[PDB]
Amino acid sequence: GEDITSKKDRGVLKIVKRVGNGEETPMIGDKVYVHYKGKLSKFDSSHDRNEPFVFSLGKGQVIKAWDIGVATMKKGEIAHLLIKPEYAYGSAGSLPKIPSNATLFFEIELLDFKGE
Ligand SMILES: COc1cc2cc(c1OC)OC[C@@H](CO)OC/C=C/[C@@H](C)[C@@H](C)OC(=O)[C@@H]1CCCCN1C(=O)[C@H]2C1CCCCC1
Repeated sequence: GEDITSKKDRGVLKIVKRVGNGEETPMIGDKVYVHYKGKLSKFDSSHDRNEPFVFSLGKGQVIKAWDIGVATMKKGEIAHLLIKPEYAYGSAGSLPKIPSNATLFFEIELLDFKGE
């Protein structure tokens, strides 16, 4: 897995499973639109809801890792992310869904990204 953290502490690791298109990667503030299958090393899936997940990148509206990783994706890319708790829900955790010092995995597909 590739370390994409700025401290280089291996807190978020990434493998590209399906390569995306174009050459623009999404800027801070972009409305970004994804599918995801995700879990702790309890599985949660957008395909469960029947509906894409959407947020504004870099506004800390998701855990610190997602803003980092989804920033390194490109349209159509599917990626695998592995996340130490300091870039996820910490030593506080986020009970009941997440315990203390929980490591997390997602499969993410970046569907599209537009402009904010
Ligand atoms: C801590 O509680 C949850 C965690 C997670 C999902 C979740 C949680 O309960 C609300 O509900 C499902 C989604 C779908 O609409 O709700 C919106 C998410 C809001 C954001 C702010 C937080 C909660 O999520 C995230 O930052 C990340 C990344 C985006 C996708 C969801 N993700 C999670 O951490 C998941 C968590 C749930 C169990 C398996 C591991 C991932």
